[PDB]
Amino acid sequence: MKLYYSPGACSLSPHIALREAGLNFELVQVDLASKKTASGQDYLEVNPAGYVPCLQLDDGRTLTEGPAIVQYVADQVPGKQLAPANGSFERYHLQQWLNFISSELHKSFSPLFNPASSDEWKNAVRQSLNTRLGQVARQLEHAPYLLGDQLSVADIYLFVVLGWSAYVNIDLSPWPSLQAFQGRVGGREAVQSALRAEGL
Amino acid sequence: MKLYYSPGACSLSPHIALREAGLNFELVQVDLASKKTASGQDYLEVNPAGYVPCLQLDDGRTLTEGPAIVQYVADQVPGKQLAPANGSFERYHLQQWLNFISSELHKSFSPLFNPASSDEWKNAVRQSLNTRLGQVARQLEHAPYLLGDQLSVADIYLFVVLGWSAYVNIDLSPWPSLQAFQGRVGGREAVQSALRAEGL
Ligand SMILES: N[C@@H](CCC(=O)N[C@@H](CS)C(=O)NCC(=O)O)C(=O)O
Ligand SMILES: N[C@@H](CCC(=O)N[C@@H](CS)C(=O)NCC(=O)O)C(=O)O
Ligand SMILES: O=C(O)/C(O)=C/C=C/C(=O)c1ccccc1
Ligand SMILES: O=C(O)/C(O)=C/C=C/C(=O)c1ccccc1
Repeated sequence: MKLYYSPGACSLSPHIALREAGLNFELVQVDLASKKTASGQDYLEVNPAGYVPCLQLDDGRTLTEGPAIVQYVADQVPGKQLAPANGSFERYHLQQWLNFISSELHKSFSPLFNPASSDEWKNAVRQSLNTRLGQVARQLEHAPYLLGDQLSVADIYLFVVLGWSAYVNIDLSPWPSLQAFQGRVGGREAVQSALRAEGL
Repeated sequence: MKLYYSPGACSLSPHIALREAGLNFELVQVDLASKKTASGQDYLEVNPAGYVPCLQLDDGRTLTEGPAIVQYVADQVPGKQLAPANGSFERYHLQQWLNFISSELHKSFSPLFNPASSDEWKNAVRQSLNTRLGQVARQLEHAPYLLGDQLSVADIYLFVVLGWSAYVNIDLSPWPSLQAFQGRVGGREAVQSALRAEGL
């Protein structure tokens, strides 16, 4: 099993998930520019859209999109309880949060990283983010994790996205529950092992 | 079961899925400007983020995010095969496609429907879409649907987002396989019933 990744990128979410699952896998780094792997192979042969993550199975079969990948990972080690059982209502609730993180958080961070983007663009996105962060913050007043008392792959994804705040000049202090969350997920061994393996 | 919708918005996706599934439900229109439902209820009481779709279950529980909703819907009628079975590889592959449509397609249409979006934002997004729609056109070149020969809720979601192109002046002429896909899906009785039901 292979995870195509780039240090600090959103591929850190499946990376943390794999560790939390206690699975073994190979990291393959990708040059996000020439779209070539560390071993000099063409990545657009693996993922046509040219982004990370991509999970490749022993099979040769592949999966892209974080929310899909992290669900595949969790379902390999149900004992770890990293996602609700499929067919339970809480699994749809997991998927809801995964899509929220991806479409409402992650995609809003994207143009803040972009040097080309105007200041009128960035400021509109920053206002939307503040609002969406407020919503996530309120959720994390109810319980230490997005779905309650057990860590799920949705918390892992959220931890990764929130960790980008430092690079786009977002202070998380206005939301005590988001800082409490960061701290709580930040100090897990699997998470640390993942940051270490990525040089962070 | 209630579906909160706005005519022609992304909620048309669960709408079509519900009809494909043959399920009983009540459409509840939402004024996206004033954020009031048809009954005059404050819609933020229902979805804290303020957007459609939202699925309200018989028992009062709610689900947001298109990709979560359409999976719940499909899982209600497994005989109809609107999604591959949970735990199968092809179900992760559906979630990949659903997250792709949401984060890579839908979210890039969003600024185009905005008057207050700068022409810089719009030009960038149109370019992202040109590339991303190319990837989907290639996917739909030698197979009728996203997952192969079987229509799924991913195809329904794609069909709805593609339908937005006329309203924001996106020409799909460079992608004949996408127009072919539109005619393949748009010709289904549940799709045409939903269009009619939304007053379109
Ligand atoms: N929709 C994709 C987005 C993946 C994505 O935005 N990956 C970024 C890193 S966080 C990337 O590889 N860079 C963008 C690119 O070069 O295309 C997903 O959720 O997996
Ligand atoms: N992340 C949400 C996005 C939903 C969404 O962007 N809905 C739009 C219509 S397509 C909407 O209700 N408009 C936003 C608003 O009215 O403020 C999802 O995938 O369901
Ligand atoms: O969301 C995007 O468009 C995107 O490419 C995000 C990438 C983020 C990073 O690679 C990254 C690396 C180190 C630290 C923070 C962020
Ligand atoms: O993508 C969005 O965030 C968004 O607000 C999409 C809106 C879709 C529509 O309401 C719509 C309605 C009729 C025709 C085309 C589009």
